[PDB]
Amino acid sequence: KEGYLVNKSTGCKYGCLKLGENEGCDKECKAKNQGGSYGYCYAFACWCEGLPESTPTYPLPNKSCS
Repeated sequence: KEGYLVNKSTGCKYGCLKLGENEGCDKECKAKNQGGSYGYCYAFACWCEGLPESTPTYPLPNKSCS
């Protein structure tokens, strides 16, 4: 699946300024604790594709940031 990376402690998305291709989001999305295949910045927040079912995406069911 895909979606926004969410910080497990705050429940907030990871921000990014450079839109489109973003090595910053790609790196975070690829981290072994996330397990994604590719990442990029979308609407000023890191989007991750190829995430395993086990990896949560924004929003956290019990940790609000909105």
